[PDB]
Amino acid sequence: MTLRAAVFDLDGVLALPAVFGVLGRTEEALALPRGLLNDAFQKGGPEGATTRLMKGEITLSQWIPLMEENCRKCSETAKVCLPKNFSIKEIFDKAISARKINRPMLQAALMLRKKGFTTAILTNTWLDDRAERDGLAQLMCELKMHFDFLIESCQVGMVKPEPQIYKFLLDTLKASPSEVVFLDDIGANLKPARDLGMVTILVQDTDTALKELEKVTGIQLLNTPAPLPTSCNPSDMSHGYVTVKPRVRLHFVELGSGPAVCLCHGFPESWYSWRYQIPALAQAGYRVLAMDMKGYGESSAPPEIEEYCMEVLCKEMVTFLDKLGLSQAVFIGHDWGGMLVWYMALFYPERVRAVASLNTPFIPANPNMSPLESIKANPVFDYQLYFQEPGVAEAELEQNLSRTFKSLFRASDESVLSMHKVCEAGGLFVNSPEEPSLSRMVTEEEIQFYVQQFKKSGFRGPLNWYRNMERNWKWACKSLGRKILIPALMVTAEKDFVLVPQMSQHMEDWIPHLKRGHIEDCGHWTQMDKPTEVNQILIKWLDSDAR
Amino acid sequence: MTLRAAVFDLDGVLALPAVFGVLGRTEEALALPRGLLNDAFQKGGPEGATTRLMKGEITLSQWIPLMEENCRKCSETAKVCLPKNFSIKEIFDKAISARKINRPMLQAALMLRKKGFTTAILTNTWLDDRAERDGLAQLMCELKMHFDFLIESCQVGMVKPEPQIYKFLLDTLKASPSEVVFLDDIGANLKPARDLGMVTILVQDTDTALKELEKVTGIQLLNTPAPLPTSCNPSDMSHGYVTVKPRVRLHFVELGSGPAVCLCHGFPESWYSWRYQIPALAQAGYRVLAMDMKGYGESSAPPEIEEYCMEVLCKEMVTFLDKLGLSQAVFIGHDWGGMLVWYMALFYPERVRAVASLNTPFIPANPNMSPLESIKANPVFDYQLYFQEPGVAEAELEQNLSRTFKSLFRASDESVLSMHKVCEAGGLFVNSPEEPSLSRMVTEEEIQFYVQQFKKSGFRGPLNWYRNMERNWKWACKSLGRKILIPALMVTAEKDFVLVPQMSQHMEDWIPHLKRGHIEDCGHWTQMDKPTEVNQILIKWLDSDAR
Ligand SMILES: CCC(=O)N1CCC(NC(=O)Nc2ccc(OC(F)(F)F)cc2)CC1
Ligand SMILES: CCC(=O)N1CCC(NC(=O)Nc2ccc(OC(F)(F)F)cc2)CC1
Ligand SMILES: [Mg+2]
Ligand SMILES: [Mg+2]
Repeated sequence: MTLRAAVFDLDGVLALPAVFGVLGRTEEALALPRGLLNDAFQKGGPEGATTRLMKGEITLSQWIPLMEENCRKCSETAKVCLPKNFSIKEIFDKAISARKINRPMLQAALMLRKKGFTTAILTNTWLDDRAERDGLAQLMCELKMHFDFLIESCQVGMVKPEPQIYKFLLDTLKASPSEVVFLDDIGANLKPARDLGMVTILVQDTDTALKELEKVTGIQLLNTPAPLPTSCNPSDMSHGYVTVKPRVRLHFVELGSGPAVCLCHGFPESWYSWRYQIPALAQAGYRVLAMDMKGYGESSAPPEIEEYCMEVLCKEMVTFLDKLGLSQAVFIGHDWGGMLVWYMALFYPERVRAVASLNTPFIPANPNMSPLESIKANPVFDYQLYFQEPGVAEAELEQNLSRTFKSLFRASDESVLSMHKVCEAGGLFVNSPEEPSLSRMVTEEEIQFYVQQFKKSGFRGPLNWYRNMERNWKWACKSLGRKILIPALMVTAEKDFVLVPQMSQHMEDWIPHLKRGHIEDCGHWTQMDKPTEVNQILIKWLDSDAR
Repeated sequence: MTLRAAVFDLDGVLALPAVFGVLGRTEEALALPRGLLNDAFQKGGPEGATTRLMKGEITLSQWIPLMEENCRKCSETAKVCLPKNFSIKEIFDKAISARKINRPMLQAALMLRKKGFTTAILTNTWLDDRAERDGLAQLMCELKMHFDFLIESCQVGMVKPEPQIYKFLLDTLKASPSEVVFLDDIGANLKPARDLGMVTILVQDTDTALKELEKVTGIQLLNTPAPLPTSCNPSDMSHGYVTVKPRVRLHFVELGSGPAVCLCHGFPESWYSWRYQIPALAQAGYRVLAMDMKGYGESSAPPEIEEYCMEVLCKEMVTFLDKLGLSQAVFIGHDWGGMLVWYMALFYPERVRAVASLNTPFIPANPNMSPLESIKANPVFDYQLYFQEPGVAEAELEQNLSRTFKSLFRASDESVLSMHKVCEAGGLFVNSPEEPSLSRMVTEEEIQFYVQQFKKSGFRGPLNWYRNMERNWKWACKSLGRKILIPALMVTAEKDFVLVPQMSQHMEDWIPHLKRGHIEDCGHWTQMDKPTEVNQILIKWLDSDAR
């Protein structure tokens, strides 16, 4: 009163259904004396097998037989048989995976952390060495990244409801009994909290629990809006660096395990533009590698225009796989990244497990008509022309990097950048403000992140991507006999007024088994505009087509 | 005359059995008119489906039906039926995977490169988009890393035996017809080489081919000794960096895909100490992550002694997985790394898919007797005592880093470092030479690599590993109730006179399903002493126990 810390039980609070509640169904299922299992589990109390397990004295595999023993003699003093195929191991395997994250609680945890609460899990638990231990390990990873602390009984050598562990909790939280909330499904584990003077909640059904927590903290926790996906903190990410050419080195951030997925951002962005997708796809069972594309961030940024034609760009990505020892990867790209991704499927399909683009359609080059012509053809591409002259587009873009991104990164219903008559107007920003408002799509902090990156090498490199029209076209014409017959998803964005969804309308001709996806009310900056639906669409497709 | 370049055909030279020789067996198998298939394949010559495919005009999946068509009309003008279940796709899938690397040829390539030949593959081949394309992709990766150039018909848009492609070959090799050798299974593809004035070899059986090559180059290629495994070039590796604590960042090198395998080196080494294992395990189907352990290389090296007790070391590696999104990894370690690896299995088994140590046994702490005592107990551990006093062991080790490694890294039958009476002698090197000879185990270059790394942070950090005896013991005693019941391999080295194989003799008591492995004539520096047998033993065990 008032609080600034929130502590969560695992079994039956952050994870449901609890293992003790499978313990119980088992009895009913097999017509066992009510509580037989539980008798054998709690057996010996503080000096028995189960407690030793929770303190890390012995392992779960070690405990299994001691439990089965106790079940014998619990069922001896009760005078009853034991079923043909009785396995404490099978019962506990089922229970342990049956248990999933309790989403609303986790969200509640997130909320409170977001408003500056120190969050911690206090959980009686064991050193798991069963052959199927990896599942609980996954669970525990997913959770722990969202908390300041994961205090586990077997790691600390103390157990709930033993006071020592609470003194240790307070100790770890650098906070006082009256500044802390502790929720648990077990009254016994609450009484101690109380005696130090802690706010406590007996977590029965989750919704009432949240009601108490809501009240006593004064923050809306129930019924609050759909929260964004998890976003990366750059300094907590694995940063990878692969040189692919004497003086070109590509950097990327990597997270997760399973089939390699290579994310490729558009102009003028950064691996950070995939912050919402990195955790989600990792969590869905993949190994995300989010690029700094050539010209950006910590990836190299050589001046020469040719060093950014699609061909050299693509060979380089091949090399990238080569040097990481990856025979393939599923390639997902957006804006410029999309185009490349398609051209990877067209030229190196043996290396592409699957291809995917957000917004960017696949258009075949017109062998007759040039591309400078084809671009002047549609007025909404005028900005492309303005970018041709080395040095002009950079001067403007670099002059106030904050202004620039603040001006670029806006939701469909927010715009400040018309894209037509830019050459004539004489600037991308000729008639946009010096200090633009902050979009709904990005915290001030997220903008500053991009500003830092772009101080490294400016816009020369990025703008060169637009400066190989004639070359890319010539190269592209080599592929005019081919089709894309590998798994490909196309993902159009209703309100992207430059990569318009109609531009993809014939893509099936060259990509006949193409699968589509589409986002209402979503602008050009797909990833940060609609991160949830992007994750849903992509994860879905990955699972269906990348296995 | 004399040559300095060697060019290899793929199908039927670097890879056997050739696809054309499965083409043939098929005919016999199904009682087809001799050459029916081949007629339909070569059909249309330079203007037919097959050539278009080799030039990259169309894809393999695109070609499949045109081929089946030609087979129809080849078998129409021949007046014959076609089998119930006729599939050009099935025949070519079988053939394409049936084909493996022809080892002796590849070795021959390696040799010649090792003596300063420019090596290249010139191969008629296709853009592979079949659903089972990944296999050929793997093959092609394995090969290409060992060559200066992989010139592929469909990538270049030219084909063997068209002169253009040879002009392009010479062009790419920056060399002249008379400085080049070209081997092929097809006479037609040789005649052109000849006309420019190239040395050529009709590759029939591999051994005669090598005989001609041997002669005309003047280097022994047949019958030469067992060549070492592939070693890493550090600048061609993916370098990863993960901060795990405010001012500690761990670096590692990463290669391959599949189940994560985390390599952990000993004192005083580097991820480079696994150079022979990195490629091999990657090639065997794994994702190697070779560490710079805390205190070494590009990993951080904080001064405090406590920052290197096993516990903080282990939590850090847990964090390491956490931040890379890996729920588990198989941990393999050597020397000090081994010990840690065991203590990871003991404390965090949910995170260890499997454990493995080279030389380092698992010994449980003696709860009664201290560890400083236990160490003075055996004379061959005297060096450990000498390392206790901060600053003394460093001064010696850092004074001439070349001398130091040159003195440390020696095969069993080479030694210059006795390890007993070091305190009394007053130095590790008190009676070893200023300029030691180069071991058989390491090129001058490989030594300099270590010297560079150790200029970063000296030996303070590394020596601290030896300086937490009392702490590690106290921690270790918490685990005295446990056993290791997860897959564990122990790998003893006959002639390691400090981590002696007998020291492991009771390990089965605490690790009951423990699997062993053993290396004759192999010293302390296992990895570089016996890299082949190490790869064989570890890959074997990984495949049996890490799946
Ligand atoms: C067929 C069209 C195609 O594949 N293209 C590749 C990707 C496409 N991308 C862009 O132009 N992106 C973009 C356009 C404008 C923009 O804002 C600003 F920079 F202000 F012009 C930011 C990004 C350029 C054309
Ligand atoms: C139970 C023994 C054990 O687990 N230990 C962990 C690993 C072991 N390692 C070493 O002492 N390695 C080693 C010893 C000596 C050495 O050469 C030199 F540094 F000169 F002394 C280089 C390396 C130290 C003791
Ligand atoms: Mg609970
Ligand atoms: Mg051939």
